[PDB]
Amino acid sequence: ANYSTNDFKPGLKVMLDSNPCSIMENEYVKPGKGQAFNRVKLRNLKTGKVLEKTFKSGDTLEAADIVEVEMNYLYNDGEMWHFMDPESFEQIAADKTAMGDAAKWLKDDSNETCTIMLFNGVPLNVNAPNFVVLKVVETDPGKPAKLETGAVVRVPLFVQQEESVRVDTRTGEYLERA
Ligand SMILES: [Cl-]
Repeated sequence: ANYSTNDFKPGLKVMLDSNPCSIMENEYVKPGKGQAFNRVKLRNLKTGKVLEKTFKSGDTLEAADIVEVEMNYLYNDGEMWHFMDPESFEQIAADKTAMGDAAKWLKDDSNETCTIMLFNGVPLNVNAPNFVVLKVVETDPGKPAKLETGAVVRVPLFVQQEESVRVDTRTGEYLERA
């Protein structure tokens, strides 16, 4: 940190063209003859895009200050989502962009444990738990259903308002009755 091609490993957090990246794939190439080099697959952490780059040995990459933390959700005010560390009791706030898709899965007062990716101490991405239990607020007698967070999902015809369902947040899909 600085890192050289020798350091490259899967999941390594590096800066590339002024963007924090995570190394997905690293492959060693020993040419005959000549300097060995690395072909690396990188995920851009701000964009989610995947990059393919070749690094000659002797190439250098600055480390990116990327850390992932588990934190409990407290509340949001429509613009900032607030989390507390259950051991440290330090608080951090994430904005709408950092929350992304996770905001629609977090119930008021749920206290869900979330995974927060921090870039230079600032939340960059947030992930909700894989599965959450949310109440159906709007649905008529599958069929569309509006959950209490405003998220919309398809539920079986038998589900009724004020009933609760378990949802897979990765796919945004109903899983089962709650
Ligand atoms: Cl369904």
